[PDB]
Amino acid sequence: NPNSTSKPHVFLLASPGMGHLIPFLELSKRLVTLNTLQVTLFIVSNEATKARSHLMESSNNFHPDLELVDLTPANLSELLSTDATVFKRIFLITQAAIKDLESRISSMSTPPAALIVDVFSMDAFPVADRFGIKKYVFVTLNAWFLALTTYVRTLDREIEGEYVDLPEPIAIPGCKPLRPEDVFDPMLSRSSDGYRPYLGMSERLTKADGLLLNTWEALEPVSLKALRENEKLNQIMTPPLYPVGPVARTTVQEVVGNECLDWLSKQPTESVLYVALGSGGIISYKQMTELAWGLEMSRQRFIWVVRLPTMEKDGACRFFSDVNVKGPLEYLPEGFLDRNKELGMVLPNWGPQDAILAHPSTGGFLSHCGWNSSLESIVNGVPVIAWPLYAEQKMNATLLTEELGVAVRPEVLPTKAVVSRDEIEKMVRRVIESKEGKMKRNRARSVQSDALKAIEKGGSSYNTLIEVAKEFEKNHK
Ligand SMILES: O=c1ccn([C@@H]2O[C@H](COP(=O)(O)OP(=O)(O)O)[C@@H](O)[C@H]2O)c(=O)[nH]1
Repeated sequence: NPNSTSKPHVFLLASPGMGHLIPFLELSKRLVTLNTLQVTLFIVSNEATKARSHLMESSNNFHPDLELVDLTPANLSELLSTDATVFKRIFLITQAAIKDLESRISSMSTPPAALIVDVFSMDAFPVADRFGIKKYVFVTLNAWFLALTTYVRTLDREIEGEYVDLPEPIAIPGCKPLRPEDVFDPMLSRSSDGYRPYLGMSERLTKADGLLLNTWEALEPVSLKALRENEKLNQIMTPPLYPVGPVARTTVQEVVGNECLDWLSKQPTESVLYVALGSGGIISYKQMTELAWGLEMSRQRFIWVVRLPTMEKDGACRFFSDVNVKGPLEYLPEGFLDRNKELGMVLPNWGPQDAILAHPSTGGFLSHCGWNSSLESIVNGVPVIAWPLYAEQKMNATLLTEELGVAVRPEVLPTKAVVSRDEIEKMVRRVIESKEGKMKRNRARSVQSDALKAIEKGGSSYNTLIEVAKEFEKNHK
């Protein structure tokens, strides 16, 4: 109908990584379901995978007014080959897409009403500025991370020497102090190639017209209050703050024909441990051997997502790929798959995590505590074995364990020492079979209740998302 009113158009931009794409897909669907917004999500990826194709295909059929556009640049072998951390390469790949984004915006009769980018994608800000587009960052991390990020440029001036050498916890104004061993990966060495980019991220976030945050009032009342009211922090991070979390898959729709899920439905309630170290997590061959034996020795049911072990060229994580279909199985102990066929299912590379964590037969989650995975454990009330590896996962693991009370963790960080099969067996038993595990599942359940309330009608995050969506609507005004 050419005489019908057109909805205002919101653009989103997600950088490489399942942990950026998945929450951006969920936010995009939440926005479009308000029935007042045209939504286009531009996706930048590191490579083609079956997992990404299925995610994209599902989403591009969700709603008429929701569109997905693949902006992955066509000549990535050079950028992926850069001798740099995955963290830094995410920036480099995203930068290689900005010109194409600007091309898309220029061809439009009317510019988008808003642009929402992730923390790796703020090189799109000049594009927004040229077209008069309000720019928002969807910070897909938690408030504690946002506080640290707000204040890290001050920390850079005030602390001499390495953060990891400091004697006591790092004060963050108004907030829980940060243990030196828990600092965000780029802070682990001030000579790392991600440390300066992180300082730049800190500065550029202050230039946003608004910040959407994947947390909720009931989860992080102290950190949100510090961000909002502590002069040391609200003097720096001036943009308006919108907690809209949990932005996470909270409806899983029935799957026909999935071998994993069909098997899971045959297991007893709360009996299966899901084991998956995100999309990017990798472990050494030696650690993989201990984990395999730990799971076998526990005699608990499990679903274990495995990848190729760490190689010489690997850093702290690995760009997600699914072309090594069978290779990861080659690094299990001889006969493992057949020896554990009654209780254990091993999946190379990718599993249906949303459906598994929502399944009533799942009893626990051995997680690397990436923030999306953490949220998926919370929205489903699943207790956690915390196994942080990279990014801000050590902070997340501490949040889950010390503040929420929903997690068990090894004595020593897995990045500092191999976790033995004996400790693993003990952790798995504690979470799945023991009375302590029932207590942490009940705690998780309690946390879940307030998380779901936040995004249901009338919840704090639901209303905050409405408020944000009205700013986009007024931008059109
Ligand atoms: O086998 C897997 C591994 C990961 N995921 C999903 O990929 C995302 C990983 O994001 P996260 O923030 O936990 O960590 P990342 O791997 O990006 O560091 C989550 O939404 C996972 O549910 C999945 O579906 N299947």
